[PDB]
Amino acid sequence: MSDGNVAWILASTALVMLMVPGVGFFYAGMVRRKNAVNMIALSFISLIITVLLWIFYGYSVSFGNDISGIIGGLNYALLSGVKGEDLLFMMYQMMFAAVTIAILTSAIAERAKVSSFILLSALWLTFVYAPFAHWLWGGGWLAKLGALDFAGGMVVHISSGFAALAVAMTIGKRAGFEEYSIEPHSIPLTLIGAALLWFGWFGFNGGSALAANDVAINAVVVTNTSAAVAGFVWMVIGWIKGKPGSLGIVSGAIAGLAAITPAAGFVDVKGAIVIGLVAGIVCYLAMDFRIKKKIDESLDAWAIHGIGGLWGSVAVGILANPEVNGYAGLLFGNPQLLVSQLIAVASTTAYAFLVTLILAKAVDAAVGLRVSSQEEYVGLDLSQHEEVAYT
Amino acid sequence: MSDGNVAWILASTALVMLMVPGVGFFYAGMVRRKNAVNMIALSFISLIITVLLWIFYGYSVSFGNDISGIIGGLNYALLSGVKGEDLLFMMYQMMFAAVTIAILTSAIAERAKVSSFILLSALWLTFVYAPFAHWLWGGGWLAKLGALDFAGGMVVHISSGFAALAVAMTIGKRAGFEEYSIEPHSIPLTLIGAALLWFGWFGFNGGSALAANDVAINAVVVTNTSAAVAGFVWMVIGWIKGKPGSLGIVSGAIAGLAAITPAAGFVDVKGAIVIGLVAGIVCYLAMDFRIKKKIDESLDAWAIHGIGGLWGSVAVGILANPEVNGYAGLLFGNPQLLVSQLIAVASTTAYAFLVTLILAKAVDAAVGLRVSSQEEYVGLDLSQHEEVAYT
Amino acid sequence: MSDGNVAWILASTALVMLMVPGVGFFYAGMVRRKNAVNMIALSFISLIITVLLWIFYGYSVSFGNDISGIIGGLNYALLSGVKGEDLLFMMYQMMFAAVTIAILTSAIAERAKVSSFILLSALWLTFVYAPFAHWLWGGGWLAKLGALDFAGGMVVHISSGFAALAVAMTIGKRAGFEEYSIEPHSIPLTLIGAALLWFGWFGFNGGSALAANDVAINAVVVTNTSAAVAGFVWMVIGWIKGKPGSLGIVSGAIAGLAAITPAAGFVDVKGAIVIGLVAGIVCYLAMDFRIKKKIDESLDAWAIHGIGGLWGSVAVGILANPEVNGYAGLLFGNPQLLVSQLIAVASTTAYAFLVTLILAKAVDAAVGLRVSSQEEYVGLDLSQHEEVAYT
Repeated sequence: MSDGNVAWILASTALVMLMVPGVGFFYAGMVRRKNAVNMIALSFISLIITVLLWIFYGYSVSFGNDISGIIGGLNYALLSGVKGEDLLFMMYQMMFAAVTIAILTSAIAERAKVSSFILLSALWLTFVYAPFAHWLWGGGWLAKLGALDFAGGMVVHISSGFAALAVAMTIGKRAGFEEYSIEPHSIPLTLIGAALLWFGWFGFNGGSALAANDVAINAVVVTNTSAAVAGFVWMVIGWIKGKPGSLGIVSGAIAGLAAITPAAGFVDVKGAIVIGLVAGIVCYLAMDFRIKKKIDESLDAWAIHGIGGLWGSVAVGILANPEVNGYAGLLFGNPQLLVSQLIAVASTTAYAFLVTLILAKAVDAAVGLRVSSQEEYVGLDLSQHEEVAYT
Repeated sequence: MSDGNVAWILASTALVMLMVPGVGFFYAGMVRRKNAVNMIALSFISLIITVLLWIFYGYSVSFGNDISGIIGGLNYALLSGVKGEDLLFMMYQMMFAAVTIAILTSAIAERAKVSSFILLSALWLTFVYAPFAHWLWGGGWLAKLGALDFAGGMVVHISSGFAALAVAMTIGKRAGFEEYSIEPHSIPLTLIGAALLWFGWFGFNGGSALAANDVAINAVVVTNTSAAVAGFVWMVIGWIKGKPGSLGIVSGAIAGLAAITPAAGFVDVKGAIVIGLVAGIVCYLAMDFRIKKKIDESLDAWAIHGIGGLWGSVAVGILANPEVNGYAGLLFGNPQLLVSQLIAVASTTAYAFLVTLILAKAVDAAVGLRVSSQEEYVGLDLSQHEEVAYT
Repeated sequence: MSDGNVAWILASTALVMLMVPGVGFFYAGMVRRKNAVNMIALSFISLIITVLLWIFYGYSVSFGNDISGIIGGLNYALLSGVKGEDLLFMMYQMMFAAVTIAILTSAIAERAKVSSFILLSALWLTFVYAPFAHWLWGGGWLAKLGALDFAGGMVVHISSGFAALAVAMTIGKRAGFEEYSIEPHSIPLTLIGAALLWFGWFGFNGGSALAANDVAINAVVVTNTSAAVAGFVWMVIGWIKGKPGSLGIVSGAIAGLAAITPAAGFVDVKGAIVIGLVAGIVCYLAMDFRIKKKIDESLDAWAIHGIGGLWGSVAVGILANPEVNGYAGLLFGNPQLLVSQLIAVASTTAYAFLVTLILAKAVDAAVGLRVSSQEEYVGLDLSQHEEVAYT
């Protein structure tokens, strides 16, 4: 099977798995001390829950026999009939789902019942993630329309980003969100998370070529390029508005990483530079706007991943370079690829937001998403885990 | 030599090396602030000491010319006559030894002299680890009886687990262990360690196939499966007894990882599910029991690794699937494989505990294992390292 | 292109990238709480700035058309004409530059303007790093004289080490540096950085063979060997002078890693043992000496990397083993290789120090390197980033 290709994907799988707790640390540092354990714990639970549902039926529903082009069958339930390289693909994809669910916890920071999060996550993975993966990567209707998504601009970033906006609107603002600002309890912990996310993204984008080839190498080059450019943009914006906070710098880098994800294997370094530059700008504007609208989409999964994934996914249809990986976008003579991307971006953006809204409200009505006021006050570490982060 | 296979093992080696300080962080977060540096430092010392002894003679004593089937000769001392792929195997195995020694520090948490730990570790590596590795992986008597151990269920987990129980009983309870409970100074630091251990285990179990092949891929699938199931079990037990603490969740995942280690390359996903489920249950019962017996085996190396490695090693003889890697267990028609495992588990469990007990007491008599009461009071960071963790 | 070789280098690239924030954490734990974010932020900025300059022209100036043997042309600007494996080489080398710049931040700990650091870094990368890389690795004059540098003993360690000494002397001592000692705010954070640096060094030295072969395997064996020996030396020195602090242990390991870097692919285990042992000793003496001279080269980039890289680079000419990788040093009959190393070490050491001194003073005159006294007092987290590390 080419030991080298299996070697690279085995490693890329480990790298993406690390990104799950990586998201947890990234977010934990931005919430209050009394919620530090909860924020981290949520990412580990996201991993555990995803592994189980994925092998049980999540993998099958995503990449199984296509039915009407919107979802897969159950022929791969419990991995029945999944062997050889399919098992490695299954494993690799499993981690994309896990990271997606973790990114989503941004919207429930500091005020959700763990049990309700588990319920909603299982429903979301089933009715939003699996479908998306199938549409684009499982021979679904979007792939048929000619839409592309190299590493998850829509499957992972738009889905979690817009799903996060809907959840934030359903669960409500944290107490004191509008009156007083919430200070990050540990920026260093967040920076450790940021380091693990940049590192693991080598496997996220670089492993999506499913081989140690020229496409993987290109994906690694443009991924670092877009991250650097977008991170630089936020640094400049920071100086323009005051001082360059470290949170802004890494948030900018992640915007660049999310935007380049859908295009990593189709664009050149110059295209990567444009994607990162625009990503840095549009994502910053999105953050300021949701803040102005007073929406407590806490850790900006929407502004960074949602908007970052949206731009990047559209950018594919504009900048795809034929000399890089065969596909050509608008600027390279093919207006058709741009239309496929817009259809894909429009579909996934609307479904993610609207279906998540339905799922959130449903769970809220069935069991209640938010913790009591007193638990929010004492913190979820004590309330939901009976633990104290630091002594 | 197949660049792909060397690529995967070179990477798996780096991954296992990371697990050494990973254990240090995992444990450091569970002890008091005044002992944080000591707990971490012990894992780095474990690495440094292991590298030196291994190249000097540890590697040879483990995989050198067999003498009577219980130990290897000195033909590989100072790596004399070790080249090519043997050097990569030597390097990879070196890290398993290091992680094993680090896991063991669980038993001396907060009250051991660093010098004595170094002395005991060198003796243990020599008279317990090297022998075990040789018996099972160096063509020793256990391998001859037909016993199997894919990634270290006995060599690494039973050995450190039961060695930890003996050391805990020899060194004694921490001051105030029985009167008052010791609070973890930093659960987030422990969660960072847990993230690094799960990540590195991709190289631990996945690299034991010694190639980027279908066995490695299978090992990676079942390893994540068992971890998820056992982690889920502890989460449920947590809710049943109160709230799901994050420590319980990751401790459960590690139980699953330790239990699947001896079987990662021989069982299927369904077998992995049973191993993880039982691992979660038996390891939790073991923790409650050693606690009830008031044994201060501090960070539960015994309950998690000892008992987890024991079950998993026996499970190999029950669930090994011929279609996975040729070997068949009791449930697949071969009762012979189960008997080989029981003999191997019975031998390694008794030797680890009894020989470690002799070694611990010997070192205790020769130099004294435990620090003075005043040093235990002020903490080992100041007392043994003249350092203060946080300012 | 051999999927296995691309696999190993793709992974080695991710590993070296992780070392950049790794340096940040390593250093952050050693400075005061009020400067924790600044120290970490500097490493992320080092990464972002390096990625941009490298693709823009840094890569070309280092490995482009040679002009007079001292620098490369601009034929590779914006990666023009860089494809296939050259892109992977470009990516891999990019990270060496980033780590080098991060190591350098040792000299400006707690008192530099971020803007000035960015300016100086861009100038340094242009006039010191690019030249060095070209001289030794880009077919420059030093490579022509027969000088060798396997993974960066001179390109990365001597350059940052001596550049750090010059910068420290230009920017001046931190307030209270001579009167009172600065306590590390978080040794555990530093130990997390040390763990990431040891881990990533598998890709640093092991990936420099540019293939998953016997040279990579050898590099990995001797790299861990030298680290262990030098780390052991500092532990012993620690006990001789009091107690073995964890900072001393990991600082010793890093000295061993820096010293073995230039020789990783040319020496045997016995040579690695000598290099690590001497590295441990000479680097400790260098630290004590710069301290005695009251030079506030804060986090000892000079004593560890500068002196460690110098010894190691010279050691190559003494211990290179023909049976390992063809090259032979003085002890193996070839006095010629030693002379090439001394010329290379003498040139890079003098240029790094003198040119950096010119660059530092120039930037200081143009914009001012040091922050105001009040900003140094309140801390750079607030002053330069308007952030507070912990709440």
